[PDB]
Amino acid sequence: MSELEKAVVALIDVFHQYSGREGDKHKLKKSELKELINNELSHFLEEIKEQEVVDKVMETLDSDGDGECDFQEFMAFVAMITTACHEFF
Amino acid sequence: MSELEKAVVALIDVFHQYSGREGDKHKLKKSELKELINNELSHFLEEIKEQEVVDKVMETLDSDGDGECDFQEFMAFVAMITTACHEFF
Ligand SMILES: N=C(N)c1ccc(OCCCCCCCOc2ccc(C(=N)N)cc2)cc1
Ligand SMILES: N=C(N)c1ccc(OCCCCCCCOc2ccc(C(=N)N)cc2)cc1
Ligand SMILES: [Ca+2]
Ligand SMILES: [Ca+2]
Ligand SMILES: [Ca+2]
Ligand SMILES: [Ca+2]
Repeated sequence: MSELEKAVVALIDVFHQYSGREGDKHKLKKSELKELINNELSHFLEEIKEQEVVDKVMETLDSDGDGECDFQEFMAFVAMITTACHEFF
Repeated sequence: MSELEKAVVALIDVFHQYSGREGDKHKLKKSELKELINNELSHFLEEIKEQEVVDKVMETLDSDGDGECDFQEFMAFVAMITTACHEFF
C-alpha cells in the first residue's frame, strides 16, 4: 500500500483507539478527545490541562450538537490540523 | 511523532508530490489528479483510464470552479476516501 493508503488507515485506527474507551463506541466524548489530543498530537498541539480548553475544542468540532465528536466530525478535525501543519510551511 | 502525526505529514507530502508537476504548483490539475489516484490509491480506487472519469472526479472535488483541486479540496477528497474505507468495515 502507498503512503497515502497507510495514512488513511492510520486516521481510522486512531479514531477507534480513542472512541471505543467509553460510552458510544463510535464517537469521541470530551474525555476521549482530550486523551487523543494529549497522547497523539503532542508535537502539533499544546497539551490540554483544563476542562474549558477541551470544552472549546469540542464546541468547534461538534456540528450536530450531541456533545461528542463522530467520525465525520473527526475528519473535519483532521482537515483543520493538516491545514495548520501545511501552513507556516 | 505519533502515527496520527505521521499520517498528517503523509497527506501533505502526497499532495505536493503531485501538485508540483505541472502549472500551478499549489493545485492538482486533472492530469496530476489522475496520476495521484492511479499511483497512490491503486488499492482503494479503480484505475482511471478515461478522460471522462477524471472529469467527473474533478467535478465532484472542485468547489470553487477553477478546474483544479487545491489543498482544501484535496482535504475533502481525503475525507471522502477515508470515510469510504471506514465503511464496509
Ligand atoms: N502548534 C504550534 N504552534 C507548532 C508550531 C511549530 C511546530 O513545529 C514542530 C512540528 C513539525 C511539523 C512539520 C511536519 C510537516 O510539515 C510540513 C511539510 C510540508 C509543508 C509544505 N510544503 N507546505 C509544510 C509543513 C509544532 C507546533
Ligand atoms: N473500492 C472498492 N470497492 C474496494 C473494496 C474493498 C477493498 O479491499 C482492500 C482494501 C483494504 C482496506 C482496509 C484498510 C482499513 O480498513 C478498515 C479499518 C478499520 C475499519 C473499522 N473498524 N471501521 C474499517 C476498515 C478495496 C477497494
Ligand atoms: Ca466513545
Ligand atoms: Ca457531534
Ligand atoms: Ca499543479
Ligand atoms: Ca478548485
